[PDB]
Parts: sequence; C-alpha cells; structure tokens
Amino acid sequence: AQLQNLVLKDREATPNDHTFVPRDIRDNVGEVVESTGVPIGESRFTISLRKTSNGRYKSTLKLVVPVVQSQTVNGIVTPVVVRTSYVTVDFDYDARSTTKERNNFVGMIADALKADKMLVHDTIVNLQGVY
Amino acid sequence: AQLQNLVLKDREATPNDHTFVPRDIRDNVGEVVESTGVPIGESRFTISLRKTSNGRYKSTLKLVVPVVQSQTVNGIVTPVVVRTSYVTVDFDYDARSTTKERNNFVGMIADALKADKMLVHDTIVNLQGVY
Amino acid sequence: AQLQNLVLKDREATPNDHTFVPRDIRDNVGEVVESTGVPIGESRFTISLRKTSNGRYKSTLKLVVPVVQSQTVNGIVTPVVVRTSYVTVDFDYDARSTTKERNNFVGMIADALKADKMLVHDTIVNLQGVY
Amino acid sequence: AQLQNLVLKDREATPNDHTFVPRDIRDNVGEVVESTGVPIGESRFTISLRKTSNGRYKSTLKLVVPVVQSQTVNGIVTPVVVRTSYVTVDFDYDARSTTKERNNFVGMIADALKADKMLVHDTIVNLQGVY
Amino acid sequence: AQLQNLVLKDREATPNDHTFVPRDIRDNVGEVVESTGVPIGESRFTISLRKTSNGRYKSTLKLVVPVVQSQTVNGIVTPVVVRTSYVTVDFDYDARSTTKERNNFVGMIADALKADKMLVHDTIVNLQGVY
Amino acid sequence: AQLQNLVLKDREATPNDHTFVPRDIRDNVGEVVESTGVPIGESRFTISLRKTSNGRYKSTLKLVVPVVQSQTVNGIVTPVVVRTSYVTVDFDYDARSTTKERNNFVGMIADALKADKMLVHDTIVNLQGVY
RNA sequence: UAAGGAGCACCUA
RNA sequence: UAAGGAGUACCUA
RNA sequence: UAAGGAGCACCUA
RNA sequence: UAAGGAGUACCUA
Ligand SMILES: [Ca+2]
Ligand SMILES: [Ca+2]
Repeated sequence: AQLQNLVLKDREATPNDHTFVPRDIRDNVGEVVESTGVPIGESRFTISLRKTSNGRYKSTLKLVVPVVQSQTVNGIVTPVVVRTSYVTVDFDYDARSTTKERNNFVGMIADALKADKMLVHDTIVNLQGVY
Repeated sequence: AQLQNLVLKDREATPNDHTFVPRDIRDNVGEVVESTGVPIGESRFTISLRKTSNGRYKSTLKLVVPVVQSQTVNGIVTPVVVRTSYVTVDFDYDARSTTKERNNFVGMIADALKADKMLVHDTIVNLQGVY
Repeated sequence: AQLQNLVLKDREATPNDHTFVPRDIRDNVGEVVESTGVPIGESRFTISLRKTSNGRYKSTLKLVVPVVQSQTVNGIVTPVVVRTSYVTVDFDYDARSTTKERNNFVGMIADALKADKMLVHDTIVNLQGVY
Repeated sequence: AQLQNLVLKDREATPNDHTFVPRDIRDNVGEVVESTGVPIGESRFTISLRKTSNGRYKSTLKLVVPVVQSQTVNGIVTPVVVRTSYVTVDFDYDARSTTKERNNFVGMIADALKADKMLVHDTIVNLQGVY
Repeated sequence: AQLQNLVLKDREATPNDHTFVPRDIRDNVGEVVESTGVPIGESRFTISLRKTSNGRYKSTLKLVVPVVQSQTVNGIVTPVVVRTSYVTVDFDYDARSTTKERNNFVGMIADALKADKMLVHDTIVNLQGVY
Repeated sequence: AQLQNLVLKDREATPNDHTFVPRDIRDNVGEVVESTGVPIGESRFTISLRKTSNGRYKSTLKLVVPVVQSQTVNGIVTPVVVRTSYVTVDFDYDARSTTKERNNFVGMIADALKADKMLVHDTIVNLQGVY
C-alpha cells in the first residue's frame, strides 16, 4: 500500500469524484488530501496500521471534510470553516485471521453503510435515534 | 418502531446475506445480531446516537464478527469461537450540517472501504503498512 | 399511541400544516420533528406519560420552534438560530378520573388557547400583563 | 382594566360553557374562577406573565378542575371535592419574537391538544404510553 | 420484541380480548397495561430478560389483575380495588440452548396451563392440593 | 387434584406428547416425571399449593427439562446432561376470589405464552429484550 | 481527547 | 437460592 | 433548570 | 420481598 491517490465518490445526484492526493506520512500515518491550496478547506483522509503488543492487528481510517465559505471583498478572499464532519473507522483483527475472513468482514461493514440500509442510514445520515 | 432487521452482504464469490435480527437496546445502544438459534458466537452489530453538550451529533456503529468452528470433546460436538474481528465507526457531525452533506460524507468513506481502493484495501485487508 | 406523524396547523392567514414526523423515543419520551435536514432548524415536539409513586398520572408535552436565518455565500449556507420559542404543558390526573372527565378537561384548556379568548390571548400572544 | 371573564367550552355532547369570573390577582398572578355561590371545589384558572432578566418573556397558564359531588352525612348534604385534575402551560418567548410567530406558535400547540390528534390525545386523555 | 400491544384472551363463555397497550420501559422491563378508562384497577403485564454472567438467559413475566367494585360512602361512589391476583412465570435457559429447544419448553409449560390438564388446573384454579 | 399422569404437548412440527407419570408427593408437593427409560435426564414437573395465613392461596409449578447427549471417553459411551432449562410459574390468589376470576386469570397468562403473542414469544423464546 | 488496549459499547493515563 | 412474605420487579432469612 | 413531587402558583435536590 | 443466584422447592442480601 504505497501512498498514492485515492478517489472517493459522493452520493450526489450524479456521483462526483473527490480525489485525495498524497500529502505525507507522519509516524506511520498516511495522509491524503483533497485540496484547493488552502490548508483549512482541505478534506483529509488518513490511514494507519499497527500491531499491538498482545498481537492484535489494528488499523485506523479517519476522514475529515470541512465546509468552508469564502467571503470576497474588492478582490481579497477570506475563507472560514463554518462546520466540519469527521468519521473514524478502526479494525481490530486477530493474528490468526485469514484474508478471506478479513475481507468479508470489511465487505459487510462497508455494505452496512449503503443508503438503503434503513436501520443504519436513518441514524448515520438522518440523525434519528433507535427505538 | 425503529430497531429492525439489517442484512449485510459479504464479499464472497456469490455475496452471501447475513441477516441481523434485533436483539435489544440498552442505554440507547441498539443491538441487532445475526445468529443461529444459539446465543453463542453470534455476529453482533450495534448502533447508537448521542447529541453531545457542545451541540454535536455523533453516532457509533460497531460490528463484531466471531469465527466459529465445531470442536469435538468426547463426541460432545459444540460450536465454539476461535477468534473475533471487530470494527468501529464513529461519525461526528455538526448540528448545522445538512442532509446532503452528511449523506455525501458517508458515501465517501463508504467508498473508501472497497475492493478496488488500493491504498485503503491493502491495509485494512492485507494488513500492509503505508509507505 | 404509537409514535407516528403529527400535523399541527398554525394560525397563518390560510392555515399551514406543519408535519412533525417520528424521530425516536428516548427514555419513554417520544419526539417528533418538523425538519429540513438540519438539526438546529428542527422544531421538535415531545410527549411523555408517567405514573408517579403516589399514584397520580402525569404526562408532558413540549414544543420547541426555533427561528433560523440562513446566510448564503458563493453557494455555502450558514444557518443560525436567531431566537427560539418554547412551551410546556403538564397534565396531572387522579387515578380515579374517568375518561370523560379528563377529556373535557383537555377540551377546556385547549379552548382557552383560542385566539378570541381575550384574557389569555393578550398575554400568551401579546405579552401584556394582567391588571 | 385587564382581568375579565373567560369562558371555556368542554368536549361534552353539546359543548358546555364554563364561565370563569375574576377572583383576584396576587403577585401579578391573575386568577379567575368559575363556580356557584360557594367558594369550594371551584375550578380555577390562573395566568401570569413575567419578564426574566435574561430578557425573555414567559407567561404561565394554570387550570385546576376539581370534581365535586354531594355527600350525605346525617342528612347534612354538602358538596365536596372527590378528586382534582391539573394542567399547567408555560410559554417562553424570545424578546425579539414577532406577534405572528408567537401566534402561530400558540396556534400549533393549541392544535396539538385535540380530539383527533391521535398521537397526543391517546396519551393526555387515554393515558397510554408512546411506542 | 418491540414494546407493542399484547392481546390476551380469557376462559370466558365466549373468550374476551383484554388489550394491554404499552406504558413504558424502565430498566429493560417493558410494561403493557390494559385499562378500563379509569387507571385504577388497570391490569399490568410486565416482561423482562436479563443475561446472567454464567451464560444463562433469564426471563421474567408478571401479570397483575385487580378486581374493582364501587364502594359508596355517604353518597360518594368510588371505584376501589377489593383484591388482586398475581402470577410470575419465570424462565431460565442455558446460553448453549437451541432455539427449538426453548420453544418446545415453553410449548409444554404453556400446555400444562391448559384448562383440561386436570392435574394442574384443579390446583391453580380450584385451589386443591396434590394427593 | 389426585396425583396422576400429566401429558404435555410441545411445539414440534407435529406435536409430541411427553407423558409425566407420578413419582411421589413430598410435603404436599407432587412430582410427575417423564422418563426416557434412563432416569438420568428425566424431565420433572412439580406442583404445590399452600395457603398463607393472610388468606392468600399461593401455588407453584416448576418444570425442568434437561438435554442429554452421549459422551464418549475411551470407548465408554455414557449418556450425560449437557444443559437444562427451568421455569417457575407462580400464582398468588386472594382467598376472596371467585372461581371464575381465577380461571380467567390463568386463561390470560396461559394465552400470553402462546406462540403468536410476539411481544412475549420473542423474549421467552428468541431471547430478545423489550424496546 | 487517545494511529490507547479487551472483549459474556467495557477497563487503563 | 427460597412449595419465604406481601393494598407489589419491591422488603425480610 | 427538573418527562421532580402536592395541592385552602406552593414545598423537596 | 427480590427484572438475586445456581450440574436445583435448595443457599446467599
Ligand atoms: Ca393419590
Ligand atoms: Ca419501541
């Protein structure tokens, strides 16, 4: 897994391609950025993999996408983050797990995010409780 | 009411369907497990949603998928858990975010987990660092 | 009383239908929301019913309707609650009360809210004291 | 001046009119009761309006409706209170709200209390929880 | 097991349907009540399930049905509970049990209550001991 | 209530008849057992009725059904109990109750166990809590 | 808060 | 744990 | 503040 | 009295 581009699609009317491009690796944590050239508007996606002491294999994804409005006056722009959204995924695997297993695992949780998975969607997207 | 079934497809040759049926809700943390008639080694999936004081809505998805095989002790065949895979997801949205934003947001990370997304896959599945 | 939609009409020139739709039940307190997709603009209506220890039957309604202006800049909207209005109703009934009784009770207080009930209206709506 | 009569209709077969006549004002809390010549088991309705320091106007309506029946003790027939029903209403408005807002606001909650509003009625009248 | 309505038939000449509507859930203990119109004498049916630490699932049902009669004191008619009947069914399954096993279990115990099983009926209904 | 045979049907595809023959009566506690041919794993159903001093008739039924499997140790086949399921129904009537009242009571509770009463079934058989 | 660590949404700084 | 106890998932051994 | 609890707008944390 | 606890009408608070 060499640091490279990563292109995520959103759920827009006609899917848009957000293209994060390598920014760097700092302490075994890769960062990829979808940017304009201005650090705060940057939506960043990071990823890491560590083997704990007890021998479990953990890895973490983090995606941060800020919403920023740029006020413009006589030519000078003044960006300001008006709100942000963050999400973190953490896989905890067993040193005896097989690739197939792991894969299916991801597959499942990945699938659980789909828009039609009512139970989930209404919460992660519509912010409704469970009851 | 809210808590209902949930079916996740895995990434097998011909994607299987794991049907999680509701189990309970404790502390506004809904659980829905998918299992055989026995309450052992059942793959659980939970979902919660709290609104912090700061005024941020943040929900949590947690999926546990234990691998079970049958062991034989004096002819006493019993299914048992050999190992477990865990994954947690945490969304933290701003109370001023719009449904679209959130949706696209989910959609993206949703996309990030994925057979083809080299960067990510090779790590959360092949357990290979980033370089 | 299963959590369902609830449609309240306002006193607009030609009555408008605000349609609150189920959000969830948290600790025996149902919430229904008239929403846009953005949590703060949400006008919420909650309702509960508890039997006290001494054997009285209490129930509580709460309605919160925020006024929010959305500033828009080059496409990015920035909602902000500029003021809110809250109201709470609490019924305290006796374990020996009959339905008819209770009903009429509600009927009365309900009627007391009408626009033509001068004594009340001038206060709850025009913020005038009594004298 | 301000405190005057107030007539509330109940939900009987042919809606009756309960005419509350003024009684007194103590602490800027106006009371208007509806009763027969005797000061016992009279249904009282009160209304107040204070302006908190925060700069919020909030008024309070309180209605008490006791059920009275005549008991006979040694031929000494006397009406007595067997049980009482209470209901309190609390409006909290923003000192920058407009007459319309407030009116619509009241109108809505006014609407919420109502024979047909299933959700609410079944609870504040049938005393049934929400699910 | 969504807290919902529970309808129970009795052994009357031509079976009556007592409909217990939900009331609430306190500590993972649902409570459905069947009211007359007057909260007093309302029959309550509660239910709960806890999972011990020894891998045992215990479930508890309680049903309570009071008998009410209007007592008259000096022309004051008042409905009151003269006596109540209680019952507590209580299961204790082993975390290793089949879903089928459990069903049959209940099935049997349930059958035992049947009106014709002379052995139990004469005791739980005719108050005879065994001999 | 002569200690006699008690035949219990189960929920099997095509209902089986488990016949509990008497065993004995110890302290006004009858015990009927259904054996396989081998005393071990025999399911026991006990029943008793005591009259408290406060004029309350209490009755208690207990049913126990073990699951047996032949374990093999060095060519030694031995039938053994791997797990058991227990249940304790328990009535508490008032010495002033009608014979009819009691019947209806049982009737209902008995009905509640029915396989279709989703509320209870999912709990006592599918181990789901309430929510 | 944690690229902290566990597992019948828990415990450690 | 109670074929303990009750104007009740609540106390007593 | 309280889905706290009462009753000739009161009292409890 | 216990939505206490169990290779069980039997112990624990
Ligand atoms: Ca005999
Ligand atoms: Ca529910």
